[PDB]
Amino acid sequence: AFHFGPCRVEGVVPQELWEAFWAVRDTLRLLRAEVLQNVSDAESCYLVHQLLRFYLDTVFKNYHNKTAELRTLKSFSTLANNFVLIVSDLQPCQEQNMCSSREEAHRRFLQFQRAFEQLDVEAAATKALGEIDILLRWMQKFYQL
Ligand code: NI
Repeated sequence: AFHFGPCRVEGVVPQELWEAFWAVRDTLRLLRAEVLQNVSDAESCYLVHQLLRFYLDTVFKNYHNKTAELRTLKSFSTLANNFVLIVSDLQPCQEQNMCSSREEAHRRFLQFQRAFEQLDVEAAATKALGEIDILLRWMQKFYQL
């Protein structure tokens, strides 16, 4: 399962995320891999939750081309569904006050958001979708057998 600090996420595994991403990518830095690499185990619950919420609330919404044809919409939907299933475990860990969010952690999310907001939002959304490989390579560090 995934172990994002104290939060165990059981509904989704990396193989599912990767196969969903490659389908999305096939239809198509804000995230600094070096920054994500040094995020503590403890901080991971907050930061994964914040980033996946941002994808679900801002990125997919602002990516116009997801409705170009039904197969494309289905591919995007599969990927978003995987993110929702992860957040459905992380949200309760936050609302039971399980996940730390030190000032440093909020500032790492703000670094991402500042970069995203430099661009026109449709271009930003397109770029952020392309960077899901960065996100998933980081997230899978928290996946154990
Ligand atoms: Ni906090």
